[PDB]
Amino acid sequence: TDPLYIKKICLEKVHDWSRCNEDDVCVNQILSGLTNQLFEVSIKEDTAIEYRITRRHVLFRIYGKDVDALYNPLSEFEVYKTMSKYRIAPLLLNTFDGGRIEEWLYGDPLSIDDLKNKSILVGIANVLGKFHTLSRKRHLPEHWDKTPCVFKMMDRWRLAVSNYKNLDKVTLDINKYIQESHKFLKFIKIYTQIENIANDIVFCHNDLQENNIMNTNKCLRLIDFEYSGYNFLSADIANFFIETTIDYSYNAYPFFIINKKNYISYESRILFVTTYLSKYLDDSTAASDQDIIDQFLEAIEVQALGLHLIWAFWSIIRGYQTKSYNEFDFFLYAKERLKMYDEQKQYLMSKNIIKDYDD
Ligand SMILES: Nc1ncnc2c1ncn2[C@@H]1O[C@H](COP(=O)(O)OP(=O)(O)O)[C@@H](O)[C@H]1O
Ligand SMILES: [Mg+2]
Ligand SMILES: [Mg+2]
Repeated sequence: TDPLYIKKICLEKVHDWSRCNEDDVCVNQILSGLTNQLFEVSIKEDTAIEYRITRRHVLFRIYGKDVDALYNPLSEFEVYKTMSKYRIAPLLLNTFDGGRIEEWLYGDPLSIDDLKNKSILVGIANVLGKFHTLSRKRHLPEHWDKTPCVFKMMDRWRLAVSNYKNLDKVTLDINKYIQESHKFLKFIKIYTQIENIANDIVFCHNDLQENNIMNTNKCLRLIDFEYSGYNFLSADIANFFIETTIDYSYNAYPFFIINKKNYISYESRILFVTTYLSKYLDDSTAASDQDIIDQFLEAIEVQALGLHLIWAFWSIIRGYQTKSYNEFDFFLYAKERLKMYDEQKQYLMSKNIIKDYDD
């Protein structure tokens, strides 16, 4: 929170910033969540060229809490260090007591409007396909839990919502969707055993939204790996497909807009899956069979069903963590995700896809 202390740390822990002093450093907090105290720390451009500083900016990350950030543990840093070493995440620069300093990526995150740009969608599928090949093209730490994160996130966040006194939701029954959570996990265990490319277990980002894809214009880069891990690759794409209908940049209550009509078109979904497999299969990309594509798209819609329950639980816990100092309406967002679960589940049953789901 102290700005002068941030300057004193960066002057000490960023190389050749020792030439500068506190009155050459600018500290600017950037919007994020509350598990983050992210700052844009820079050296004033006038001083930066006469001293000839080449690294003008850095990302200053202050770890928030430890069990009030009840989402990841300390495994976040070990995963981030791996992603940093393989030049996938922003380069780790240094660490300090309470947080770390990361390479500053110039540019802006993608907007909700950029997701309508077909060349942007193709560029995202290219990056995602190349990214999902990491587990098989390089050596990941052998002790990592290979349990798909769709199970871990569903379990560890459904248990947190379980212990909450009288939710008094809109349409009351939070335990209805707690029971629905068990039905999805029991179903998805059987479903993902069908030999489908979309059921491949790879290292996934697990939070693919537009505000986590940087448009450096040099390329498209991923950030915010706090939830990344092993998962069905179709869960990463389903998250991105869902996020084309959610606009977080609205600046009045409830600070987001759901436009379900803006869902990525069927043609764009085919183009995305076509471009994705062109880089994920890498070699014999000829598996752009239409039967294979209609199948990728099906498993994507199945994973989307559980994602709504996963992120509704996440929002409920985020609502109680923010309990009485609020702006974003996490509880309304949780309802919108639960409503998306009812609509997606009814759409899946209308096509007879989630058989033996027990409703
Ligand atoms: N290395 C970086 N360089 C530039 N901007 C960053 C960097 N890391 C994060 N940001 C900015 O911070 C915002 C949120 O950070 P993020 O890591 O996504 O935290 P969270 O999503 O948990 O709040 C992003 O919208 C992005 O603009
Ligand atoms: Mg983010
Ligand atoms: Mg995050």
